[PDB]
Amino acid sequence: NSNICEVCNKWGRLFCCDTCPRSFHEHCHIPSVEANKNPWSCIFCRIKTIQERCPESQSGHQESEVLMRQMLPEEQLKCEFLLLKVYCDSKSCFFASEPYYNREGSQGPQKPMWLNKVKTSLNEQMYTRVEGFVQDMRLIFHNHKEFYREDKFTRLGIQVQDIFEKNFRNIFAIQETS
Ligand SMILES: [Zn+2]
Ligand SMILES: [Zn+2]
Ligand SMILES: [Zn+2]
Repeated sequence: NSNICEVCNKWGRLFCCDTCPRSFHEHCHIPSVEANKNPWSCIFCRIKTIQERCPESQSGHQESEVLMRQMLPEEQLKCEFLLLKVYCDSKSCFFASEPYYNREGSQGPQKPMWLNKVKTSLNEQMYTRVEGFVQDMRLIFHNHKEFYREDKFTRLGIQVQDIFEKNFRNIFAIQETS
């Protein structure tokens, strides 16, 4: 197994996947690494199994259809994995914890949002459809763009949103377009 966490790339108290060489800190994995379970399979392995059991699940889909799916176990897992893929980027640190807004010439957003809030919402089963999760994720970046206006720091939102969107298209097998 790897000697660093797959998400944050640090050593520490790591839990090792039994079906692949990845390792994780307890709370870097999503969901948090389960108490018992030997063997243990990580989220990457669990997603791969879904695909293998239903190869047709990789045929292209319309975003509008994906968003209306109810959050049954497989869609729950896919959203957890997509959230994890965002945390895998180091620029996610800017969006992880609760923001505050006091900048000359800007007003804070009406509905603040952050990664750890989405993480909690998923843990507590607060989303009934994929749309709920995707709307909160996109709102993180939209709030950032709006608040930072022409400061070059706005680009961090564009960057992390692009990681989100690329992974959303991959995980939910959105039909490729130009
Ligand atoms: Zn970690
Ligand atoms: Zn694994
Ligand atoms: Zn099948």
